[PDB]
Amino acid sequence: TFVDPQTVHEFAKELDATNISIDKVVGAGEFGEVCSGRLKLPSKKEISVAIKTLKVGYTEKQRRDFLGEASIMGQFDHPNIIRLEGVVTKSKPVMIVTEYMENGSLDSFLRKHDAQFTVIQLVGMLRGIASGMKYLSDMGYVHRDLAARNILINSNLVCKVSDFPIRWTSPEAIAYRKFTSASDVWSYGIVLWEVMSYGERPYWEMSNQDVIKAVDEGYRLPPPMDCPAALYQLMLDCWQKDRNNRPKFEQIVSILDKLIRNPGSLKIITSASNLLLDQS
Repeated sequence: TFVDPQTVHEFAKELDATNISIDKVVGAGEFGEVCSGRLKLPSKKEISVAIKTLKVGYTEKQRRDFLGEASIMGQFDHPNIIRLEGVVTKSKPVMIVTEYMENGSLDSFLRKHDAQFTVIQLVGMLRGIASGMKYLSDMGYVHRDLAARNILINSNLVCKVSDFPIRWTSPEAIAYRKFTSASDVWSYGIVLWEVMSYGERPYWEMSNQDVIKAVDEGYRLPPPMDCPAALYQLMLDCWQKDRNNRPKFEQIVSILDKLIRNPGSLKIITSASNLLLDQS
């Protein structure tokens, strides 16, 4: 079980800054700089890491919000959830040190590689995301921000949930803030569409009020080009109006595992921009 958060040290290792080196500055983040480098582990193994710093002259609120990420992330230990290596708090600048992901955010990665992956490669990405979400939901953590931009992808194309948004949010969560693991399943359906669309923006740049109204009226994102029927159906299932009729994450993982085991199933393409009205 996830526990809602002073204890950053309850779930985060305090790292010795001697063991951290910076190789590359990526740019600015919400609370300070973002960079990458190397971490020397207690066993003397050396790994690549992502590093974020808290800006000089931070407010106490900024410090709390910054470190709050680690207090959440550190509760999880799963191959499809970004790993927290630790924090530095006993010297400044304060740091959060996480798993290095060579290929960055999934949406931008896919946009650089439009139509260049096999369907089985895409399904493997999606299965990893679903597995991470099955663990988060098993822990009782509702992410609320599940989107391809918040998924990171490593050198071997393994996708991992990060970031601990009307277009990604379920209708009931928009309507009255009803956030549950089933609203995360809705978001997963949007991620599925993003992946099969190679990082197209969900609902493009439709007015937010129109995204809200169209979805409420039963309109859904259309099938991505050459989308397997099984995967478009899975999107529609994730986008059921009744949250109780959406699949659970365990079911999503099983569905994708079956498609991986029977790749011929992916050859059935949906029959075959604008939204489609979906009555069931």
